Amino acid sequence: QWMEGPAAVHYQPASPPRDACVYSSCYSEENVWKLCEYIKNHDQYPLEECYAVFISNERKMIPIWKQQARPGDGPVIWDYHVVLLHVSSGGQSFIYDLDTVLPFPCLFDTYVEDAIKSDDDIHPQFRRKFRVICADSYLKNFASDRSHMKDSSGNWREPPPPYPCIETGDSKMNLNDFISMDPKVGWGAVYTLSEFTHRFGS
Repeated sequence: QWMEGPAAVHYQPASPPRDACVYSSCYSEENVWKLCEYIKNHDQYPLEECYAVFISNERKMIPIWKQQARPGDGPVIWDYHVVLLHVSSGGQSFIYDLDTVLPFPCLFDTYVEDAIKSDDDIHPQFRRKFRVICADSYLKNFASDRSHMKDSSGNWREPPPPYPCIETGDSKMNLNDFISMDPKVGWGAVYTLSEFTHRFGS
């Protein structure tokens, strides 16, 4: 037997159940934005306990396992993917990924173990980096005009979410500043995989 050395065993999700959440395939940045907006207006948890987490790398090719778009034990190769992280007040973190086949929400360590996996044996150009943005800052600063989702003739590659493009007073499109893993760009903090797990894991 091994006893763990505040466990959030009664943790109440910060979002509605997965199938009740606003969701569009291939717009995870907006799906997460909508979760942040829900948390802000629901008055259950301080928004500052939550973060948007962009996952990407310099070559924009990252594997993520346990993804609904590819059932089985293989990864989806994304250009980037976004999830929500809730650091609950006791310190236990949870990941909210509407695209995972793991639970929604899922304990942080389990998500990293099963969906992310170690980078140590991954071919280096596929290794994962993480940009972590406070959910308050994400709601205040994110903007996307969805222009990256159109083909060479201007037609949608994937159908857009059923509400107007997210914009701010400062920008109508800055999605590249969140996908970028250059710490000199954008908002929040950039972590390698091992730095990310060291920071938020058990």
